[PDB]
Amino acid sequence: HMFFLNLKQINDRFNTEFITKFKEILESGWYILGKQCEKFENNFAKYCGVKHCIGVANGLDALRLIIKAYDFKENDEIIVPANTYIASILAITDNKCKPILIEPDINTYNINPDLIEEKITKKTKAIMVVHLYGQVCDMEKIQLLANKYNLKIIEDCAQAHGAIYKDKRVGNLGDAAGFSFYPGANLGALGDAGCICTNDDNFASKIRALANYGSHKKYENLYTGLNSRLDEIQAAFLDIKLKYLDEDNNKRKNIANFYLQNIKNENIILPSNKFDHVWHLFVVKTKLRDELQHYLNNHDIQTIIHYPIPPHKQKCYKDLNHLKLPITENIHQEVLSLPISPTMKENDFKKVADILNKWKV
Amino acid sequence: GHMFFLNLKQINDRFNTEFITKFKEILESGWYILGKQCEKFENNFAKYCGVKHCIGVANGLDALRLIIKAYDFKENDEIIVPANTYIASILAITDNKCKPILIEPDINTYNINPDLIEEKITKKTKAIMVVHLYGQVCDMEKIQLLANKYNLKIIEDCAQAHGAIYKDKRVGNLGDAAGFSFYPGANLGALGDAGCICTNDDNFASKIRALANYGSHKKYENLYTGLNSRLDEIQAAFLDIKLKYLDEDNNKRKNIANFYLQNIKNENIILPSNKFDHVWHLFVVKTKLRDELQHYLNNHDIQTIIHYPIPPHKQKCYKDLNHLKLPITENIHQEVLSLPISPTMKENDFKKVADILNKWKV
Ligand SMILES: Cc1ncc(COP(=O)(O)O)c(/C=N/[C@H]2[C@@H](O)[C@@H](C)O[C@H](OP(=O)(O)OP(=O)(O)OC[C@H]3O[C@@H](n4cc(C)c(=O)[nH]c4=O)C[C@@H]3O)[C@@H]2O)c1O
Ligand SMILES: Cc1ncc(COP(=O)(O)O)c(/C=N/[C@H]2[C@@H](O)[C@@H](C)O[C@H](OP(=O)(O)OP(=O)(O)OC[C@H]3O[C@@H](n4cc(C)c(=O)[nH]c4=O)C[C@@H]3O)[C@@H]2O)c1O
Ligand SMILES: [Cl-]
Ligand code: NA
Repeated sequence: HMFFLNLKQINDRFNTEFITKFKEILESGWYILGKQCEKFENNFAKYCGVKHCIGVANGLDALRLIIKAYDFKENDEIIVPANTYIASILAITDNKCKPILIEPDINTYNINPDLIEEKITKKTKAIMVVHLYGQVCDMEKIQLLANKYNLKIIEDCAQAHGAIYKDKRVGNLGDAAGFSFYPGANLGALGDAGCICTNDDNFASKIRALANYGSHKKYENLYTGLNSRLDEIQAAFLDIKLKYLDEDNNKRKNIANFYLQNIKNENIILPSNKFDHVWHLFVVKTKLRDELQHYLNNHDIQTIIHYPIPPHKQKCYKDLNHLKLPITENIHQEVLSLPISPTMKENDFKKVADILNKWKV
Repeated sequence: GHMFFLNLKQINDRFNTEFITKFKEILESGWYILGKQCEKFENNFAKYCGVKHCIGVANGLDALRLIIKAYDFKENDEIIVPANTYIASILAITDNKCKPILIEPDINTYNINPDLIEEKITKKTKAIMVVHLYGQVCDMEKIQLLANKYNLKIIEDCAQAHGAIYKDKRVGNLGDAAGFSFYPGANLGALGDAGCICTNDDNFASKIRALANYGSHKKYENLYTGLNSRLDEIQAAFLDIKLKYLDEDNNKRKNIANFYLQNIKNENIILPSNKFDHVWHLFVVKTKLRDELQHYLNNHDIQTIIHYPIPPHKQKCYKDLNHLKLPITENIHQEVLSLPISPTMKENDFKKVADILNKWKV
């Protein structure tokens, strides 16, 4: 079977250095908040063009912490795309803020900036942008609304490592940014991992303390914090792979281009890349989505849906189930992700295209 | 020749070849989260604690936070807890919008004084969190009775007390649910952050598994508003390797602690004589001249750490508790200092600690 995402193929490239670094860490006797974390932070901050990177435990923790650090009041509002992955929302509700869900543009799969302002109220305190599937969101009007209404901009960068907008990288487009380095991310760890990026010295220092039980200095707790740290081992593996991240994204770009140039099937709506797209996911759209996934599985092609139930329709968010979000709803009914990975072989991506072209429904 | 407080390199060096072997196994698998290593570790740790269910999670604070979250308590519900525990025990309560009710310890065990608990029970009380502090199991008998009398949950914080035994059961199996840290300095320590939740209750275990996986029990679906709190395959594997030697290692710590208890004799030092089973995560001595003694031991090339010098109610993050009068707690925090102990600690190292203490005239 062709895997959706063959992480062994992706990581095998680095095994020798993974084992060297692991042995270096064993020799150091230091496994938490050490030289590897510092090195990776400094390199990832450089990569994103930001002053400060704080290694944390995962992408949801990254968001949760950013919101926490802003000390919003219970029920304050955070504008967010309605079609993002549920963890973007969980971060908001975990802080007892209210998610205000906005429809995406069908031609980007990202928040439609034109639909935000109408939803801003006295309680709105932040906009969470999500660079979904790999494509950076059009920030122009979002930044204008943030300045106009005194809103924080929070970036969810879990799916768009390295994507660029004008002169900047995702991670440097708002006030603070959360990354996942979950193993399937464009920069993936060998375990759970994440980070927070910002230019604000004071916010950075708060965040560090907050992710370390609320302790800035040994023995002392300035805040009621969490334990959300990036392990030395994972920092070291990330730093190894970071050197190849733009290359790996360019290998995705190549595959996505092959798909775009070769899949010709009237039942399939292909993704476009209006702005920079690092192609974490290659998302097609069809009225016969389940049929297509079954067909592809018959042809030994593994696929995953991102995503078939939207946050507002989840059982955990019963109070949202009534919201009318037909664009988001229709997307969740229609999308399927095609295998794409930096290391994916030409014969595999050729086969995917050929089998999709043969789909006659 | 500086004696390190806890020489983890020396603790872990015994397992290096095994660690590397398993790491390469995991690379071969291409599975790094929620895999075979986690399942295997959980199964073994559950057997070790004598419980039905072990759920690996990201760290010990998360473990406690998830337990409390799983019980779905009302805002401002009360959780009885020792006043002298590590702050993380409290953070787990307040993060869940519950109210901690701080109970003085017994001066001679450093654990919650069970005889002070009932007077603080109210209609809002939902649970007692017991903490097995420093490695000493709490005297659970009265605590379990009380919990039954008032229909309260017992939550164990087992971060410092891996493998200790109260009568016929292990820590982990002494309440309704138990949180463990496997922070690297723990008696069973990982090589990064790690924890677990132990319980006998099937529904509680499944609910915890979902709550630690975004709230998701089934791919694509979220039953609860959860969090991401998982035990990496690599840390599970490392923990499984060391779990085979944990009872041996704990008994080695007992040997060294009993050396200290029997060989240190100084009128300025109160030794931690144990009233119940103790696995000696920390060996805590107590003196009126604590800062003086730490400087004395540093001068003699012996590194110590304090557990702890500021109690939770006096921290800046808990300004609304700073007023509470907890004199036993406050006194302990002024007077405690931890001595180096470990299962690999060299004879000449512990003998030097004892001798240098015996020489201290203050
Ligand atoms: C009762 C109770 N409940 C819940 C919790 C929360 O559990 P966690 O969320 O898993 O931390 C704790 C945690 N309790 C721990 C932790 O929260 C920890 C960070 O702080 C204290 O422990 P301590 O002050 O001894 O920790 P440390 O960082 O100084 O490490 C101990 C020694 O080991 C050495 N070392 C350490 C590291 C990390 C290394 O890589 N290499 C190395 O050689 C350095 C030190 O000499 C607490 O007692 C607790 O005690
Ligand atoms: C927009 C946004 N914001 C915040 C977050 C929260 O970030 P975290 O808290 O770090 O997860 C996410 C996470 N987003 C991710 C994650 O939450 C993740 C668990 O679930 C989805 O991703 P997906 O359905 O693709 O994940 P998956 O587990 O199926 O793995 C992808 C593939 O990789 C293969 N695999 C996976 C693993 C773990 C392995 O060891 N070996 C292996 O071969 C199996 C699959 O074929 C989400 O899109 C997000 O998309
Ligand atoms: Cl067919
Ligand atoms: Na972790």
